Amino acid sequence: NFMLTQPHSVSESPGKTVTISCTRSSGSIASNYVQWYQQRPGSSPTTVIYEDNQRPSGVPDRFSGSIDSSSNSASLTISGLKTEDEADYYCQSYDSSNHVVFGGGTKLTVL
Amino acid sequence: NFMLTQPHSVSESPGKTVTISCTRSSGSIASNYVQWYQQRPGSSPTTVIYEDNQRPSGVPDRFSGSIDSSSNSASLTISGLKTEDEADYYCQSYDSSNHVVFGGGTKLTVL
Repeated sequence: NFMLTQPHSVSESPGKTVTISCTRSSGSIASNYVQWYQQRPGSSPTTVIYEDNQRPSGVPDRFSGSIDSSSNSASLTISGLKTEDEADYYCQSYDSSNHVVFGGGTKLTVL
Repeated sequence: NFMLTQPHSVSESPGKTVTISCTRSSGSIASNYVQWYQQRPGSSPTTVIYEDNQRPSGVPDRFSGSIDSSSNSASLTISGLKTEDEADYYCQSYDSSNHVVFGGGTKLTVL
């Protein structure tokens, strides 16, 4: 089993690009699919990325997911930052028993 | 695919028992495992229940999960309510493609 650590908080200006990453302590980041959730206060977690890099329908292409197995991490990239992008972001994967593992979340502040 | 609806908000007195449920629109609630997350502000979602009714280690036995296929719903029960139980609660399951489905969340208020 393992854990996924992300920075608790990032901030960038509108129009800019920002990266948030998730490091896996254990085993390898590629062994299991990593998902990315956007969450606003009072709101449920929303899929921005599934299966490492897939954007569900309706999620802007400013959001991309990457896996770098050399650092054992997943990254969420937001290019062309909007103010509406300000929220919490959570990576999430699964362990060998299909138990869900969440990161700590990263508060994105838009300057 | 499907959705999971929960009440947005419940409130009960300390010492009391409270139930929060999750109804599946689609297919049957038993076809996929339902999980329950507790979440506090600024905090990541924490497993209180996995696999319908399993409590991970360290989660008090005041928390139980049930599946009632007759109403196509999962329920989270908290008996002996504490004030520390005040938080948001999310059910979560999977669709046929293993995509994650979250409920809307239920804010538990402890009176």
